[PDB]
Amino acid sequence: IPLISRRVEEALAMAHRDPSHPGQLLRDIIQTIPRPELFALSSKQLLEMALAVVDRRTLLFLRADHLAHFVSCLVYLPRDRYTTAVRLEMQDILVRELGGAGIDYSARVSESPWAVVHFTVRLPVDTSLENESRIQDLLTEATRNWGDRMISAAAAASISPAALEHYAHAFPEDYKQAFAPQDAIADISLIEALQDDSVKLVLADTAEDRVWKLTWYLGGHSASLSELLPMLQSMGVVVLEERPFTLRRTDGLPVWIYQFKISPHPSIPHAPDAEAQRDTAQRFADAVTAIWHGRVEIDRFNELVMRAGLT
Amino acid sequence: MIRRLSVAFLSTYRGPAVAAHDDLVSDDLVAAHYRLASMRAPGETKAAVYPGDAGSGAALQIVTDQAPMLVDSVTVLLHRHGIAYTAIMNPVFRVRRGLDGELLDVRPDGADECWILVPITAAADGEALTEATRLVPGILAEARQIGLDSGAMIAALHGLANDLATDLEGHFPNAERKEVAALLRWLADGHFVLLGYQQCVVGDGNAEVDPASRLGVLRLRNDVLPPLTDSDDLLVLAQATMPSYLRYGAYPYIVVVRESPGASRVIEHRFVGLFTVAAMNANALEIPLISRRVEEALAMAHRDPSHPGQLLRDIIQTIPRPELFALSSKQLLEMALAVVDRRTLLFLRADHLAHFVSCLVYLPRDRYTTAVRLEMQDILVRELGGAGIDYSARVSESPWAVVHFTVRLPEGTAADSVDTSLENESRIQDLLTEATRNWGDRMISAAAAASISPAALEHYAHAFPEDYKQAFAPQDAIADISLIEALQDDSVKLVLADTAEDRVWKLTWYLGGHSASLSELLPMLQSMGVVVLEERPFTLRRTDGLPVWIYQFKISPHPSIPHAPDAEAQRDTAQRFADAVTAIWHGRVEIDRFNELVMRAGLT
Repeated sequence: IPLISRRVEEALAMAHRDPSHPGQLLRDIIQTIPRPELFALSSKQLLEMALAVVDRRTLLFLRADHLAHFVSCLVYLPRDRYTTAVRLEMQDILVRELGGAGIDYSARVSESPWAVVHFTVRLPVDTSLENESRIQDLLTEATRNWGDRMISAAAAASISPAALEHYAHAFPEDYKQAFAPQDAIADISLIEALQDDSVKLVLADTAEDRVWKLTWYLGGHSASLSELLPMLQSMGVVVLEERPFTLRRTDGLPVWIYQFKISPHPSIPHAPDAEAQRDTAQRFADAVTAIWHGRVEIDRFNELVMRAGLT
Repeated sequence: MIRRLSVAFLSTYRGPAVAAHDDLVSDDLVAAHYRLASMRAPGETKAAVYPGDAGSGAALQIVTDQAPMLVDSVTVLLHRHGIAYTAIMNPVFRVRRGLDGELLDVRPDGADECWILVPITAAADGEALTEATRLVPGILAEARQIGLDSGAMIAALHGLANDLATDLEGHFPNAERKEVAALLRWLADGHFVLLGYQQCVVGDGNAEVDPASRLGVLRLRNDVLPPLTDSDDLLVLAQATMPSYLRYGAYPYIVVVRESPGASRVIEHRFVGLFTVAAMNANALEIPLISRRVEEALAMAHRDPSHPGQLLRDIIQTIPRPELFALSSKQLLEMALAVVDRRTLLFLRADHLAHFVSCLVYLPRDRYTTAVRLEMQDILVRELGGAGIDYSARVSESPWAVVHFTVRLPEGTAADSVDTSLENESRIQDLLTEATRNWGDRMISAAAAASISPAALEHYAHAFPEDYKQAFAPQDAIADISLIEALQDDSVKLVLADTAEDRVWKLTWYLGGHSASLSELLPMLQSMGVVVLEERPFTLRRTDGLPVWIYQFKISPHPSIPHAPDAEAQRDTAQRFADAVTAIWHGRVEIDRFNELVMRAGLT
């Protein structure tokens, strides 16, 4: 294109001027940039995109077309972080937060640190820098692994950086895929809280009715499925399912976790208030801890804890 | 006195920003490098590690002659030695010194000296730091020698080019003399940079380096390189064994031109250097020799009526630039048809030297990850026995991603122990096909040999939950889907096998229609005298929408339970067990340790 080659080499001059900035790098960076908008830009408005390189988070730019049937969207993010997946969620988060009726992209990746994609959103225009930065983070987290999001959540925690770094890779991959980055904070706190051959139990109510989630932390030694449930069965609650995990602590201590989806026997009374459920759960934890430690015997007498509200 | 120097350092501080400007640069660091430059030498490159005081972290300081690109080579030494640097500052100073080495004045009459300081974060290994401090002077001297011999190498190039364009001496036996010369002048036009230059005389298969013609880095490197020209080749591209610490990226490329001034005397002009960026993306037509073999093979292209011109033309334009010289249009035909035949395509070519294997891979865009880069790096280093691998990442809107891998070979290896045969070429090429494979696609591929219905295949392709994907293998999917399809309402099927260890067994329990709690199934299994060690659950939706549950059991029998004298005995015991447990689930017996007799006396 005649005019295009012109401003191209125009900015190419400034490009090869700064010793860092490499020619064909940003050249690639450019060739993607779709064709319609190519005319409104002056090489000055090129260098603007050029000197936008002279700067681990996502950067997003928006500009309502003069027509307002397209939103020219442009995203910035580490190279090692892009996947076609992230392309999609950003496409979704772009089509959604912008209300698109169609979206296109031009993929642009080099040795450059940040990947570059121009999205054009088709409209059937809140381009304020207010709304601009908000969605910009919806891509920040879209790029986030689960380990980095974990660590970021514990950034607000007061835990030791050394422990944070060990548990960053100490957490096994099944835990990564069967949890959320936010659950990592609570889990690591409870893990750090353990002793040798200790036991801690935390009971909460799952998303449905008369179904409860019970997390069992074993501090030091694994235990079979075959001995722990007769303990729990002696509490009149029907245990529905369990999911196990194992890991190594900040001190190298192997700790086991058992997640329990359970439901009580229908004859077991409900909770009149969240206060009653809290007391019942606390007494249960004391009683089950005593059962694990051998302080009582296993029979349905223990069920009275669940029926009469006894310790 | 101290303040003037700290000013010019910050005036060039660039990001690897300008905040905490006095925190990075203290007058203590100024003291240190003035203490270093207190007694220098001409041409000297004085390096010194200031370990850091109470405030600033570790920081290095250099004093040397203003030579080209000292800063670039500095940062390359950094990253190639894993040295985390927070800043970087290159105030060069007009200095006039005495005749015994002492600085007399330092201003921004006399001589230009670059004074460098870089603050290293605290997180730095002492030994890598010391290693780089040692490396500094020699590579800054390489830089200086090139900055001196720059015009010289420029003119050596211009002169050999004029020779090739006007080879009346018969010194260059080849028709492409004029194209070779045009390509040399094209590289000279900001398309290649010259590190060193050395002529070499060829005879008896040995190349002896002519030392007077040496310019640039090869003046300080005793690196005679072997004969790089066969008889016919007027021009050959090799890759240097040595890291030019002078810029990031691929190891230098050695251009070689073959001259013949007598009937018993060959002289190899060798220019070592590297490829500029604007060059490395120039349209493949603008290169003289390249356009030649391009249209050469284009002829054969438009000859076969099927094969379309610009199709394969596109197919080509991607193909990266370094390897473009070893291929002849004959080897172009193969490259084009190799690419014309959702699969992985891999190309190999033993370098003339055989210290590098130029490897090139093709695969869907949506499929690449740094992960897959690694496994392919591993599968490339392994199956090729590499001692070092590099890659250049190349991705666009184009469907297939492109990466050139250069595999570094342990010096002392020949152009023969390089099994670059197209036999071994396609085998590893698939080690990448599967490397790219998801687990769903690998599953489906495994069932491609199965006789199951395509509709069921498509439903179970996404019906399988993600925990199943991550806790299984693509091959186990075939057996699992067959057994799932085999279920009925509220049915039960049990399959018993032996795990990888001793006296530990794996039992898979398929529940066909309704989930069951952990609390009722084990007293069944406990009544079989085997100790149940662990269970792992899963749920999913069938091809007909029927929810089916699976329970994996890692179990072990009571020690009193007898072993199996043969695989036949274990098979019978497992079959009887399955019948008995099926009966237990269906309520056909009662739960007590009498059932244990099945495991002890071999009873039904």
